[PDB]
Amino acid sequence: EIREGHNKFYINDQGKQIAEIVFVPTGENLAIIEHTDVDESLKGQGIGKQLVAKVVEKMRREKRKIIPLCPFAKHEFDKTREYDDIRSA
Ligand code: NI
Ligand code: NI
Ligand code: NI
Repeated sequence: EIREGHNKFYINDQGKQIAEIVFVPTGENLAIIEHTDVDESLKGQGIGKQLVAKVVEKMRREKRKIIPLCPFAKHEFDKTREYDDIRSA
């Protein structure tokens, strides 16, 4: 279901992309979440949260903290106490 590319996690339905999140390393220690979007047809299903979660597990492994620039990503960070020890500003 959730696939990985260079600076991205995405999901494809026939192979059409119905969700993505795009993140960018700066320095050796930071990453930015620039963009997350999910097709409007999936809107109920928590897919955005799940995509943010993947970027977080990845950045935890690679010892990078995350600046959640995308408003949606930023929203997730504000709710999730678990992401406090991985946030930077
Ligand atoms: Ni799935
Ligand atoms: Ni895109
Ligand atoms: Ni809400």
